[PDB]
Amino acid sequence: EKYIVTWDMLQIHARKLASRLMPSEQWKGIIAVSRGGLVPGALLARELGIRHVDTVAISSYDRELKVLKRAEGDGEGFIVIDDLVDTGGTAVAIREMYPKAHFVTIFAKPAGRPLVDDYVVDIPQDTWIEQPWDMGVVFVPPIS
Amino acid sequence: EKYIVTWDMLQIHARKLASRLMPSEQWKGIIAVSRGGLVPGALLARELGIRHVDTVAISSYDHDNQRELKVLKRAEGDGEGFIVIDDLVDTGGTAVAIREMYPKAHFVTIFAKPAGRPLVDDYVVDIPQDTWIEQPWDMGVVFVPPIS
Amino acid sequence: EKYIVTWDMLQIHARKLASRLMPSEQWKGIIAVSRGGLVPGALLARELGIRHVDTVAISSYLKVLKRAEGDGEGFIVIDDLVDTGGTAVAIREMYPKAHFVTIFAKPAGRPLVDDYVVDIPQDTWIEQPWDMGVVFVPPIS
Amino acid sequence: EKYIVTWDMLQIHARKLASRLMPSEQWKGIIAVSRGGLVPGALLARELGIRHVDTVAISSYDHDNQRELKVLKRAEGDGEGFIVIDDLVDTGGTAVAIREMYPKAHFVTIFAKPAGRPLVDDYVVDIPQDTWIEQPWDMGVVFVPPIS
Ligand SMILES: Nc1nc2c(ncn2[C@@H]2O[C@H](COP(=O)(O)O)[C@@H](O)[C@H]2O)c(=O)[nH]1
Ligand SMILES: Nc1nc2c(ncn2[C@@H]2O[C@H](COP(=O)(O)O)[C@@H](O)[C@H]2O)c(=O)[nH]1
Repeated sequence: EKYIVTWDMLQIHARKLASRLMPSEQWKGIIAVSRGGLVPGALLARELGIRHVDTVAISSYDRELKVLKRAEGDGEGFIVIDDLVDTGGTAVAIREMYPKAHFVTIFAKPAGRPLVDDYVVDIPQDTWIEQPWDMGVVFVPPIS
Repeated sequence: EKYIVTWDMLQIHARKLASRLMPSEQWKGIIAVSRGGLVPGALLARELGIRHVDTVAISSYDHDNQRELKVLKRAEGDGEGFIVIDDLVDTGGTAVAIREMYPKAHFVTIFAKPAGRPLVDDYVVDIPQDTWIEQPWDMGVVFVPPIS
Repeated sequence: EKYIVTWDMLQIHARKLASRLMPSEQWKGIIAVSRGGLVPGALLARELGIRHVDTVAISSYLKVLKRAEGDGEGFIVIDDLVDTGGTAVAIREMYPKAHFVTIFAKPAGRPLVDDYVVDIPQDTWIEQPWDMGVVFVPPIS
Repeated sequence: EKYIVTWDMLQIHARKLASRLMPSEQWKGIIAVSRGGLVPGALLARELGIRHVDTVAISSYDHDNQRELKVLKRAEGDGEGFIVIDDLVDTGGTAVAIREMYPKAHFVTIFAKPAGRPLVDDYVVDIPQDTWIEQPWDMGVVFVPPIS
């Protein structure tokens, strides 16, 4: 099955997570995991009024990890966000990089659920989540 | 507890309901329940290629514990070969009335709460009795202040 | 060359048109032209608080599949757009006393309507929201 | 003058800019300006298939007739082989500072007003100086009371 996520729905979930991150004073910045957490991170930054938004770029070599770009620090007083958590192969690396960081996501599948500190929506392990940035509004033929 | 429904999601449900209503040659037209069934009806008409769309206007003023139903405009026939569609069915008050006017019609809705679930021939999404549904036509994209 | 109209935008135009139809009390009902004017007519009916909504289905074969009764006194005949106006002429005859309005309007059909909201070139194709959907689009790379 | 920008429209504009940036192989990475350039920069990274996305956060502050700038965080290099992006350019003041930080960087934005149009290497939509561009992230879909 394919789970369709629209910009509107994503923004609704992002605001729900943003409320659980109150007060805003308890945070110094947001570390968005490229590229999935870029949009979700931008939404939290706005809702919380956080101007310090850094990123972490990680690539896969095949399974090895290749930290393209790394945000400084140990993650203390920061929020690390990615769009979803499927298994935790990427989250595990993010965890050890920023042990003191508050790792959050929007969607979370059963296998990766225990790796995150907080998430908004539960998605079945066998469901593909189609994010709004991978879609667009185009002509769709009539069924009849 | 509110269930937000955007235009994009409504259209997805409408297209899922249209696929069940195939073929389209078995329908003579569509009767939309004004005003809630107008958009869903317009969507089905497009997907099915049906140009014959009509309406049935029903005014419902609630007085304490009793409803004052009033059919303003009425489509004709027994509903035979037609598709009567509304947006949702809460208690079934409007549904029972419609079913009475068009007994031979295939009554369908996009959403359906438990109370009215047994009163429709087909629907797409299940909704809890205590949950209110915010339709797209009652909403709009506007400025929303930051949480912080 | 195409003109993409998203539901959000179509709704904004419908509201701008609704404010021009104020007061709501000066109307008896709305006659939506099937199928293009169904969604726009539904939006006006929501804003103006009009529960009396009817339809009129013409046909290209001219052919009046179904029609509302009367000359349109106190009613509003609505459609989504007016390209040439060949369909607007037929509506003018069926409902003479009706206030004909549309969302979009091209040069050739502008004089045929009483009011509209957006101006579209004669060469531009208006891709309506009901003919579209949110689907996966491959990366440009 | 209020200019409304929905999520869909922003994505349409972003893809148009992405097509002009081809081939993607000529870029080493994208530097997004917090916070306005974050969403557009994330959209280009998707279309161009670029995983290297960094940022530069500059906090502005106004004191009557003078602006106080503060770099909260900054990317490395002169911006060589990089695409620095922001959502829009109002007076170009913010852009002039970035042009000084990243001289060899390809600076682009989605929208552009007259006062800052010459400061950007490339943009998509032209917006009047007296028009307020309401962005998607600052909006939401909520209940809107009827006109009557
Ligand atoms: N927008 C909206 N209208 C509702 C909802 N529940 C009931 N209604 C209104 O009440 C009618 C259903 O009432 P019923 O006849 O099923 O008791 C609907 O046609 C609709 O006009 C809801 O959750 N959302
Ligand atoms: N949402 C929104 N922000 C604006 C608008 N005009 C200016 N801004 C804010 O001010 C900055 C541009 O200021 P500049 O330095 O170009 O005068 C933008 O990056 C943005 O943060 C507008 O029309 N809409």
